[PDB]
Amino acid sequence: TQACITAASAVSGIIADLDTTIMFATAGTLNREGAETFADHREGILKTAKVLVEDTKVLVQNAAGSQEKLAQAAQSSVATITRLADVVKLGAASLGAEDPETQVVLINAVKDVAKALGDLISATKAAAGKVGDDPAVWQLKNSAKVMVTNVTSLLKTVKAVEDEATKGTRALEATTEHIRQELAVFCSPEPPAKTSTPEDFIRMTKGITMATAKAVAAGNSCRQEDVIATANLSRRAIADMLRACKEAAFHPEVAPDVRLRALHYGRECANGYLELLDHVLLTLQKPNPDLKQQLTGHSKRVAGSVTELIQAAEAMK
Repeated sequence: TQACITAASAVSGIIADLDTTIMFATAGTLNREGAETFADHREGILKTAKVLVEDTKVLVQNAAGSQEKLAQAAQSSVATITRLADVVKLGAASLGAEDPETQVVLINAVKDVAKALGDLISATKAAAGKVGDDPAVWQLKNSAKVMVTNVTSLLKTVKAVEDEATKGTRALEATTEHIRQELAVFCSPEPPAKTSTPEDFIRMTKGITMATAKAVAAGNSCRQEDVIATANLSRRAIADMLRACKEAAFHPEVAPDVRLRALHYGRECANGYLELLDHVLLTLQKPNPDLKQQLTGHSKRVAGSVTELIQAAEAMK
């Protein structure tokens, strides 16, 4: 009973503290710390949320029994919700001040958990030493279920957040695999489907310059939608370059040395591009000025291959 009253005051303070964070986020002022992303926080949030499910069962189990044991269950649960509140706050800030709507969704979800705990501890108080039949025992069982509805709703929100935060990343990863398959085909001993002209090869090679620019921009913006657009453009641009390269190089009128050079630098170009994309993926995970600046170097290395490719093309005609 005493622990329940002290627990209600503590939960009230926790909720009030989450309201403070909501206000920061609402004003567009809840900034990310350094180059943290949600990924830095998600594990601690999920782990702590699950301990809270154990704490729910313990509350229910201990309402009948010792005053001391009920007291212990209340105290334990409040420690857990305190931590959950604090880690969700830090996770919401990691989404960045440019995403205030999602920040507020996340904080509100844990605020809802806090309130449901307040109710649950209140129901355990109401049921303190009541017997099976008592309406208070029913009400405790019902409160504990609503508690878990709120906790699992938080966990579902956390999944939606992380899925939204990685939609481009996962698209970009799929693209690096598509490029690898394209390059394996390019390097294979089978001939191309047809021959093509040095001019077609040059135009497709020039497409790389554009796709490279797009990737560099996405790595600097860290906008998951730009990463998606980068994924799509990159897949097409590299596929097109490798196709035209091999089709142009295998044309009967091309000397074996000029072919050798074109094939060699087509691979060089694809690999340089994959290294740029791999850096974009690294940058997305720690989006600081440093990693973002390194995108330029990768782009130059790709550009160097583009130059070779274009000169190889010129030598074909």
